[PDB]
Amino acid sequence: LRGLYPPLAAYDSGWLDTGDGHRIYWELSGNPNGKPAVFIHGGPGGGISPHHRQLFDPERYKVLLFDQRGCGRSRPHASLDNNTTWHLVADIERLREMAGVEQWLVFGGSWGSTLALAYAQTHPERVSEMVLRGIFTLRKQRLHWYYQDGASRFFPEKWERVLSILSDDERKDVIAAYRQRLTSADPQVQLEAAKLWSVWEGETVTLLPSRESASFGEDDFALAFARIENHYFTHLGFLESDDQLLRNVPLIRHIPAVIVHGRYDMACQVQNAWDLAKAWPEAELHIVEGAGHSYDEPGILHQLMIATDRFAG
Ligand SMILES: CC(C)(C)c1nnc(C(=O)[C@@H]2CCCN2)o1
Repeated sequence: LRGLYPPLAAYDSGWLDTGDGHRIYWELSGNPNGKPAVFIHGGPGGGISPHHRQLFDPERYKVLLFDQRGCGRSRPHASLDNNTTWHLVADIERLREMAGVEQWLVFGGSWGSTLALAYAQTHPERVSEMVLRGIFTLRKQRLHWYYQDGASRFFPEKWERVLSILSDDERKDVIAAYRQRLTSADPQVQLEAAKLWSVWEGETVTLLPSRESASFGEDDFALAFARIENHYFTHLGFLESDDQLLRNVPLIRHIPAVIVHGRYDMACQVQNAWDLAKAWPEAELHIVEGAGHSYDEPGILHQLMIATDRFAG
């Protein structure tokens, strides 16, 4: 099984002012003359990791990685002002012009696959190839599955913790209930709910229990993670219709793509990947047996490495 390339530092980085109150952190890794690619992290509000650099051949790729508005090293931290899907799409174009890229490979998993699709369908001309993982298209059925009733049935003991702070009425609409707390004037109220929300996800993204999950409970990370995620879900991803990302697939069918999805992905059902593949025959679908959601699930990582390697010749 293929693994990550060796660790390496970015060769350049900085903050880009968007003009509307945001300074987004970005970095360039790999070969300044290599094949251009952009990495889109998940969440939303998840942030990039130095390990995301090791997903592309150091000798053949010129990788641009960045923290989306309000998370990671992008300022202001945990900000929900001017933080929507369409602003992020604009941010990607801004970063592309900065790095002087005319066209690049879009690598995105989870919410990153959601933004990757939104971006690609808005600027088809700027996308050379796509590598998608753990497909998430933001349909009501998807949000209901992970945050109302669905995954809850596979992790009943964990789901009870999420509901522990809600009254009987609030439990009717968990997303809405958490929205109130996450937007409370009381920082303590925000943090208590941010932690519960983030740990739920942290403990359900891998087939087997991981020690990595504990980091989802870290105060600063959790605060921005939960606030931003809940904000996007409260607004239905700022899409004009439930299946926007699926009905606009015709706009990108000519683009070479690889879809990798874990069979037992509990955050995003494999049905999403199947639905996408059905509308996108050209794409190559890889359903990884025995794997969960996370990009570093052995079998999922293996397919990701092979995909980027092949697209780089
Ligand atoms: C693996 C990665 C860090 C990209 C990740 N983990 N979870 C996500 C998400 O985008 C999930 C999907 C529903 C809500 N948050 O993305």
